[PDB]
Amino acid sequence: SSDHLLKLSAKERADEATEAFESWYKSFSNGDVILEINKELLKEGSGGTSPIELQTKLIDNLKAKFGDKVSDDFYTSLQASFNFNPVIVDGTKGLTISKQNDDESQWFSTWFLDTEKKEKNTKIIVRNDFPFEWVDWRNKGQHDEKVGKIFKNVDWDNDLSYEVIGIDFTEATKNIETNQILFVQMHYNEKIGKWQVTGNVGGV
Repeated sequence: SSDHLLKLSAKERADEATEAFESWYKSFSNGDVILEINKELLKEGSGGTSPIELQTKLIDNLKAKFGDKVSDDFYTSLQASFNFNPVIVDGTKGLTISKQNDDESQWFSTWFLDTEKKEKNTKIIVRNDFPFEWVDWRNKGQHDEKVGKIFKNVDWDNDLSYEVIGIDFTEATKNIETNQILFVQMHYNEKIGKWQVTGNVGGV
C-alpha cells in the first residue's frame, strides 16, 4: 500500500526496516563464498583474469544471490568503489581486494567482504557475524558532530523513505584493512513495497 509509510508510526517503521535488514543479513550463512577462482590462476598474470573481470563476475554473482533485497545503487556504488580499489590476484596474497584509494569512503562499500586465507587465497566470501544496532539519525546521528554530516543526501526532516543502521567492528577481525564503526541506510521501495539496503555508507 502507498501510504504504508504514512500510516505507520516511527517505531513501527524503524522496526519494519530493522526486520528487513535482519532478513537479508541472515538470508545467508556466515562465510558463504561468492567468487572462486581455480588454484591454477594464482601463478603469473596469465589467465589473469584482471580487475574489471573480477569486479564484474563478482557483482554478477552478488546480484544473483541477493536480488530485490538491495537497491540497485548498492551494486552500482560497490562497483564504483573499485575502480581505484581494485580486485586482483597478488603473488603473495593471492586473490584479494586491494585498498588503494586515498579516499577512505571508497573503501566503505567493502565492509561486508573478506578473504578465506591471509596468504595465497583462492576464494572470496561474505560475513554475517557482526553486531548491528538500529540508529536514530533524525534526532541523534544527524546532529552528532564527527559524523552528523556523513548523510547529506537525505532530508530526514521531511523524508520517510530512509532509515539508518549502525555496525560495530571493535571485537572482530578481518584479513583486509578494516574500519571501525560504520552506518548504512535503508530505503523503502515504493514500487516494490519493501525495504532495501542502499549502497550509501560512511563514518570514521
